[PDB]
Amino acid sequence: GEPLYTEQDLAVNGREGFPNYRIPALTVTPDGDLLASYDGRPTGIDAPGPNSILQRRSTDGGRTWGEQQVVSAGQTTAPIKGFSDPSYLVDRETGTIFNFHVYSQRQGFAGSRPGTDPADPNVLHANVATSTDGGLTWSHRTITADITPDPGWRSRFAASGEGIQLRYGPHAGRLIQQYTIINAAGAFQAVSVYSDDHGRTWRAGEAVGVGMDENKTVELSDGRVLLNSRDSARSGYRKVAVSTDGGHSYGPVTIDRDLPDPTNNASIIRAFPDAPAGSARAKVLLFSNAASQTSRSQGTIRMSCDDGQTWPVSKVFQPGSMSGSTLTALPDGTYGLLYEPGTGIRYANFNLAWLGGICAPFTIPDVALEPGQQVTVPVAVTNQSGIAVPKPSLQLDASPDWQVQGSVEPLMPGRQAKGQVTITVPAGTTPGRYRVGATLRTSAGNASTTFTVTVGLLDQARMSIADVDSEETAREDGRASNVIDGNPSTFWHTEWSRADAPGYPHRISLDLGGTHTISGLQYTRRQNSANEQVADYEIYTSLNGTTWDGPVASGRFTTSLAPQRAVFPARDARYIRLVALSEQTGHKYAAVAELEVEGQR
Ligand SMILES: CC(=O)N[C@H]1[C@H]([C@H](O)[C@H](O)CO)O[C@](O)(C(=O)O)C[C@@H]1O
Ligand code: NA
Repeated sequence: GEPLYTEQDLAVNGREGFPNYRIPALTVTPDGDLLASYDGRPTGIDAPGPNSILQRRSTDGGRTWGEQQVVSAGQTTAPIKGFSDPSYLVDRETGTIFNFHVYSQRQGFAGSRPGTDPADPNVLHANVATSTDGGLTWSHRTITADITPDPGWRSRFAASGEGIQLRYGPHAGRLIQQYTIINAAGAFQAVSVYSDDHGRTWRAGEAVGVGMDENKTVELSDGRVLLNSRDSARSGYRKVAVSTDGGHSYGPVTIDRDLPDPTNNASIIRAFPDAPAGSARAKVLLFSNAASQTSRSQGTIRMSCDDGQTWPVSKVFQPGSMSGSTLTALPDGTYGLLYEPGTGIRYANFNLAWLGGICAPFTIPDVALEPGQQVTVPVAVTNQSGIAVPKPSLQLDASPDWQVQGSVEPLMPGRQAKGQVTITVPAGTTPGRYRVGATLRTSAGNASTTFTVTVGLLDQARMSIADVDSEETAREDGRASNVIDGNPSTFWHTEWSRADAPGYPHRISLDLGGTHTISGLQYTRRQNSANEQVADYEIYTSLNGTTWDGPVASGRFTTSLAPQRAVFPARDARYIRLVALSEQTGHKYAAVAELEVEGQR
């Protein structure tokens, strides 16, 4: 295990006949050839851009690549046709290879109309190309009618990247390709499309979830099928669900907080696809996405050793731009990684020695303290490695003027290990919530986690709305309580859905749950609208809840998206009130995403 990481460009925007290349799919043929597929985009856009599905082949394990060839050719003139968003699926029992993609004419995903007739240009069709000669030549089929059991499903696309064939269970041999559909209610849902006859016929299973999008599946160590999805509702994380029936139907969808995502595609595969059911090796998954929540950047590989329950292991492969990626397992024990660096489509090859992980997921809880204080938090390491590590270390990534150190007891096979982290925060430090990184470093590899240190802010969990002048709840979720949920994506909104609703001034008052020394209020505006922004304000406080002292602070907030501080000399108070005197440009309504209170718990 000498570490290996290499890359090379396969398509470069503005070279070889297209101004833009995106949307990677990668597989290994029954004869060991690597196939890389992707869009060529004549007008640089998603469907219904007149796109082509392209393919390059490597016959030497990915070292060198042959000519760019056209699998499905778009038409830029009469009539306009596009083929976009490839996904490979190899039937390893028959040798047959499929490449799923859209067939667009007038409409893409958003515009597609109900119907399944291949001649209808108002439908985004579902196509599949089939090859029986290792991807040299292809025949083409439209399968929309076959995969549309509900005439309310007006639009669909196969998730680009690579589908799977089940190896375990009563449904062994089944081919599974994930799609996103839009139903008659307008929701985006995930669904598995599958074949039990080696691609002769395809059908849709039961749709799952809401706020879904491009999504992927993988067969777990016990033969359940794990679904991992882009979140069209923009949580900043991946969504997950599990099937016990070979991908036909799924349970409840949940967010996976250990998988940050900027709302984009990602890949998940078995590290050991031939490992037997129930084995340790069968539990190992690899994952690729952009780890940034704020841009398509910080492309990262992660590894789970427990069927995707935890993700102890991570390493950055692309610190810069990284706007799509797909993983495949190579015959030589390494992994291919076909991704978008911003320059087109790039092929990378890495091994597990490069990734450098140990299967030892660990936890550190979130902690609160005051500036000028120290606190110690416990560490719990679950050793899934099966080996002893006599001298593990813990390395923390925190503000450079803080003092942070930690330690962990030796790792033992099959056991939990304990540790600790002490944090000292200097006097004066600005109140806020501070993310802190932690890396378990061992001779056998590394694992990591993160936790939040809250400094100088009261506990929102003890706070409640004492009073508010107005709130919208009829047409949207504008609850006053939204200010104290720690989420900048949810907001208090004053009532707007009745004409008689009040205009300015507005007012929101918090019960802190108890009397505290306080010295500040932090305000965060509504993030996705500019027309209900607080401008002029006064802050008042109360020891007993009806008699208000103040203004203790006044001013005019800005249009900054970040927390804005209104500070005041320290005073004891059970209640704090924000009077919103005015809106930035005189609109009627007030919205606030967050309020936090600077004080001593
Ligand atoms: C058929 C189609 O439109 N595919 C496009 C998808 C969807 O539009 C989407 O995920 C729907 O919400 O978006 C991309 O992944 C994207 O965000 O860059 C590009 C991809 O080509
Ligand atoms: Na909020």
